Amino acid sequence: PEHWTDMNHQLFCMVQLEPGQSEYNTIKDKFTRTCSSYAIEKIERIQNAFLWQSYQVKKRQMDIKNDHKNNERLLFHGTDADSVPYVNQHGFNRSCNAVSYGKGTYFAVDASYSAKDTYSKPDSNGRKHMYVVRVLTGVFTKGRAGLVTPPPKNPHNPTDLFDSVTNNTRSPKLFVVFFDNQAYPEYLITFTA
Amino acid sequence: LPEHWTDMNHQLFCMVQLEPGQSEYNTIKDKFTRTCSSYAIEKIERIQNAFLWQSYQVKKRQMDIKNDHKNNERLLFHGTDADSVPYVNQHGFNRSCAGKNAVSYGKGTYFAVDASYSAKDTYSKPDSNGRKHMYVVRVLTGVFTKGRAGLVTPPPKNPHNPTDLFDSVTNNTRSPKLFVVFFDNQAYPEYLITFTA
Ligand SMILES: COc1ccc2c(=O)[nH]c3sccc3c2c1
Repeated sequence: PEHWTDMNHQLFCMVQLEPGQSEYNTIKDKFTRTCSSYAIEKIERIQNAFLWQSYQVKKRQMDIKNDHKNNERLLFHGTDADSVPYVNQHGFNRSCNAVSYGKGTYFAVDASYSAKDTYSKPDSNGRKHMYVVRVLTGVFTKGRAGLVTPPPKNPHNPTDLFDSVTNNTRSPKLFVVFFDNQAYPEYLITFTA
Repeated sequence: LPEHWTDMNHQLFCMVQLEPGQSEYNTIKDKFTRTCSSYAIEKIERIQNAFLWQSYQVKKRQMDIKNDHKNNERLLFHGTDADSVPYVNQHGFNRSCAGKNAVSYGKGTYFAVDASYSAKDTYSKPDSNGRKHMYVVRVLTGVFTKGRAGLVTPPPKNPHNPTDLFDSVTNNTRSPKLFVVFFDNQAYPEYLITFTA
C-alpha cells in the first residue's frame, strides 16, 4: 500500500498506469533496459491485498532469519495469457517448460529472457504478457535438476534452508523459489514484438 | 503467539512435552483413542513454531473474511515417517513431498478425520524402534467439494469463473473422511503423537 490507489473496499484491483508519470516511467525503464525493440501497449499495477499480506509476512520473517539483509529483488516472469487471471488472483504456483534448476517458480534478472515466446507466449492477437515481481531471493546457492526445496545452508543442519537457487551465484540471470508467497506480482506489462 | 504457549525467550521454535491429566493431553488422547484404542501413546508434544503460526493465522483471517461465518478450520490427523518429522516441525506440510494416496482425490497434502486412517503403516511408518508418528493439525478446509485425481489446485466453484476456487477437496461431501489442501500455510502442525503397538 504505497503507490496503490483507493480500492473502494475491494480486495483485488488491476490499475492501468498513466503513461509519462513517474511510476509508469520507472517500470518501462526496467523493461526497455533489455527489451527496447518491443512495443508496450500498457502497464497495470496489481493490487492484491491478500497476496501482499502473505508476502509481507514472509518478508518480515526472512528479514529476522537473515539477521538484516536486503532479501528482495525485482525480477521478470513471462506467462501465457490463459495463466494471467490465476497469477493476478493467486500469485505463482510451482505445482502449475524445463525445471533445470529445480521444481520451483522461475524469475529472470533481464526482461529479454522472459520475453522469449516459450515463456511470454503470444496470444491469438500477438500480445505477450510479463510480470514485474518482488521476489524474496534472500540467501541463494546454485540449483540443480529435481530439487523440490532449496538445499540446506549447512548439511549438518538439514532444515536450515537457502531462500532460493540460481543458475550462477556470482552473476545470476535466473532465480527459483519453492514456496507460496515468496513472490508478489507487482506489475503486468502487455507488449508486442 | 497464543498466551498458553511456553515462553520461548527470543527463539522461533520449541516442542513442549504435555502431561497426562492436563485437559490438553487428555483431549488429544481421547480424539486419538476414539479410533486407535489398540495402539498406545508414548508422548504428546505441542509444536510451537512462531513463523508457521503467523503465516497460517494470516491465511485463516483471509478465509474467515472471504467465506462469511463459515467454520473454516478442522482439527485433523496426518501420519508421518520419522525422517520427515524434523522438516514438518520447522517448515510444515509441503505438497511437493506428499506421497501418492491409495485413493487419490488430488495432488496435495492429505489429512484424516479418523486417527485410525493416519495410524496405517503406509502413513505413520514404524521407525527402527517401532515408534509411529502422527500430527494433529489445524486445517483450513473452508468450503470443499469431492476431489478428483487430476487436481493440482482446488477446483473452481463455477466453470465460468476459473480463479474463484474451493478451499479444499474431500473424498465425500456428505460423509467427509479425508481433506486435501493444495497451498502452503493452510495447515498448522499443532501436536505430535508418538505411539507404539
Ligand atoms: C529457466 O529460466 C526461466 C527464466 C524465466 C522464466 C519466465 O520468465 N517464465 C517462465 S514460465 C516457465 C518457465 C519460465 C522461466 C524460466
